[PDB]
Amino acid sequence: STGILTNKQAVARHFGVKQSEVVYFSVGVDLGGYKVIYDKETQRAYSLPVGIASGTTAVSLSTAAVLVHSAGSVDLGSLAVSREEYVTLPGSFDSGSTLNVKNELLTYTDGKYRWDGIL
Amino acid sequence: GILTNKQAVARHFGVKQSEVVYFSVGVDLGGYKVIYDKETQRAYSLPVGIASGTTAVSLSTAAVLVHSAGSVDLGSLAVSREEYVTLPGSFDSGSTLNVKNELLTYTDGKYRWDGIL
Repeated sequence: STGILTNKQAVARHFGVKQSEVVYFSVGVDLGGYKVIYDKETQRAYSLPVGIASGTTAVSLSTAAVLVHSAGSVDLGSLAVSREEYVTLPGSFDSGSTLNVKNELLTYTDGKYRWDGIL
Repeated sequence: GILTNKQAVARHFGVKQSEVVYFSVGVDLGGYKVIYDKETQRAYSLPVGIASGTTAVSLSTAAVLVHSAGSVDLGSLAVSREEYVTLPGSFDSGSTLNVKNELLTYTDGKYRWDGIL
């Protein structure tokens, strides 16, 4: 919609890429040429690995941000970590929380932490 | 207007568009993760655990939020979460700091003011 276009614009400004380089995830969508992917259900965006060929289509995107496509698979959470693209969850260790992605950080009194174990 | 702004703000904090609320007197703060001040055009993560039915009373230029249950300095909360705004200019240009999460750039790095605002 128009809301989809303005959201691509907000996502793009956040990552510093072009509006057109943002793609919403949907089963079967062509992923080639895109730089960032947006999960409309979780409302989280992730940078995409460079090199996805045109013709490569999306298959599934888990809540742990694991993306399966026609040519293979990629953990977008891990990739985001390597790129220091993080989401700082609301609350803290004291308030408790639930982590679902590798790029989520929980704040403790001495700084932030990411979970490297089972999600 | 508001809807596209909630989008921009939500994508900045990594929350859902429906988890962003605008400040206004009386607004219900339950379940929201980020509050937006339309006057100063600044956004702040809200502390967790604000009971449903808790309504906003006032929001100062220093980002001190007063509500039904009590009050919270969103500036300090923002600092605890490393969520800052880097003001335009520098110590050379001079500036005015209004919130605890505002940074002023100097020749050797950035600084936040921990005194009277």
